[PDB]
Amino acid sequence: IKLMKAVILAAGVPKPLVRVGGCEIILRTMKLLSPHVSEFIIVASRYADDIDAFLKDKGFNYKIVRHDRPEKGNGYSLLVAKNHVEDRFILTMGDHVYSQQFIEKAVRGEGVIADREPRFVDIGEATKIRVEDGRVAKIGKDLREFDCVDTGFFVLDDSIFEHAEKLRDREEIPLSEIVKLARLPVTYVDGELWMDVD
Amino acid sequence: IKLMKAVILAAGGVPKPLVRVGGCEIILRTMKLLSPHVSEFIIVASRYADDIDAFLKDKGFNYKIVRHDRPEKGNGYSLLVAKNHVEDRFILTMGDHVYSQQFIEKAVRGEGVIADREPRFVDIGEATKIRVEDGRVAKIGKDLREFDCVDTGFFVLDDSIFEHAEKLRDREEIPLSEIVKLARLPVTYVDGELWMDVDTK
Repeated sequence: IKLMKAVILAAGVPKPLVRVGGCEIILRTMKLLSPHVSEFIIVASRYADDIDAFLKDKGFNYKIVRHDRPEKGNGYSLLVAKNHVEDRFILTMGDHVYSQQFIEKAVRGEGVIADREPRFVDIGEATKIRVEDGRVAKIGKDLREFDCVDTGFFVLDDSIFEHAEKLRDREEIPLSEIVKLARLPVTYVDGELWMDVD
Repeated sequence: IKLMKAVILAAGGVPKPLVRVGGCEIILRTMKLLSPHVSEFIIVASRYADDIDAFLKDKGFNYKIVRHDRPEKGNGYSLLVAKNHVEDRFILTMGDHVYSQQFIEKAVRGEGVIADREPRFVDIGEATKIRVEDGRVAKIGKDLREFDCVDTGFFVLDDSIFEHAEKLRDREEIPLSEIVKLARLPVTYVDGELWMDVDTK
């Protein structure tokens, strides 16, 4: 799997700086992604200065991209990262914890990384996915019919911005809405250790 | 392993026991996993006692909130405050720690401090470490230079713990690790299972 940029959504103590097992959430993700990543694009808002200060002495090649609309959602944060990426790129959440085993499989994937065997997360509370012909048909926390769970990890193409731009003029831009509109391919990474902190 | 009471230390924005990890509050995950082994939960709380009580009311568990107004005294004081709510062998756990079912199943069958010789998730450098001598705690702390295992924050205690905890009552801060050391607690190994602490500093 060739080197690519990794976009970390850290906008809207900040959640990326919460320590899980003695290590900040964002630091765990960056350490695990670093052998596969040329540059980290960290999209942040109010805590951009706090994250930048934390990361300064860490030894990673990173850029903080700031916006002023945390209320516009994760889909808006992806649109703000458009000019900082080209071709295939990793997209992840700054509030999710992933194991090395999860990361090693996920970086080799395409589209949304989905879990058919969630071992840690509560299925009822999780963002669910209904798959049709290896692509996202339905996505949401309240799906009644579903086959897998959204892990908040993605391997995206520049073609994602074509779908995200269609929602550019809306009040809230949910990332799940872009995923559905793009009919994103699904890659299964089953039963590996991953969890969200909220 | 016979039914016993479980003491959850939840004293000293959003309180740590109410932080959601994988869509479930930390304290709720621990209680759900402990519930088949536990007769009553004794939750030691301070500032957020009302918030925890209100959260737990509709959950279906048999629990009692034990309050104190000294969170600055530490976890060692929180355990001393639980003395009159327990008799004989009881479980002691932290409200900021996440444990798996596999961890809990082995941990409830243990004695003294549950320690991990193979930590798979937690950062060893940041963890509370333990140096063991003849199956008992010889040294304990976050800055040990010589150690063989990591403190999981899970314990199976006897009423004899209060005899050691009482010795430190007129102290400014009562660290739980200091009581553990003074008691020369036996160690039970639960290796490489899923467990982690949630903190900020």
